[PDB]
Amino acid sequence: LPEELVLLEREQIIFSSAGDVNVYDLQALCDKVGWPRRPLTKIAASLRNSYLVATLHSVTRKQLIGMARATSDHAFNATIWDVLVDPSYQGQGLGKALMEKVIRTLLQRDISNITLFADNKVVDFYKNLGFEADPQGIKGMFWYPRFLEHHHHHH
Repeated sequence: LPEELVLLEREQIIFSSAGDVNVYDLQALCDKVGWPRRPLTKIAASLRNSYLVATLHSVTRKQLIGMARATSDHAFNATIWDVLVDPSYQGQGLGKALMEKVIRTLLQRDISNITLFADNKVVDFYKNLGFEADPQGIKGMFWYPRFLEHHHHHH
């Protein structure tokens, strides 16, 4: 699996794990899925400290249409925090295609333990991709979590 590769040419859809995400493009994408804005420098900080930043662009000249972002200890563990596809391109299997490339990239980097936190409405989506909730009764826990109006997975 290389770093950049055409997923389909309907317009091209390009996958990359290079991590070149412009914070203003990302802000606009998060706007489309209803996220409250946050300091651009803290978004930039979260990006440079994310081991895997994977993008989908529409190339007709580039437009960011999807992103997956994971932290990792670069050795054993990764957590995929955000998976976002532009609502204009949802229903086309792009979230699934992005996730397959994300998983393959992490395995190629020899990351063995790949995790995520799925809101109730995408649990089945990730189950179909091979994710398993609560293996052996292990629980994902949060320290005093706030109520979340917004979701981190859009496909």
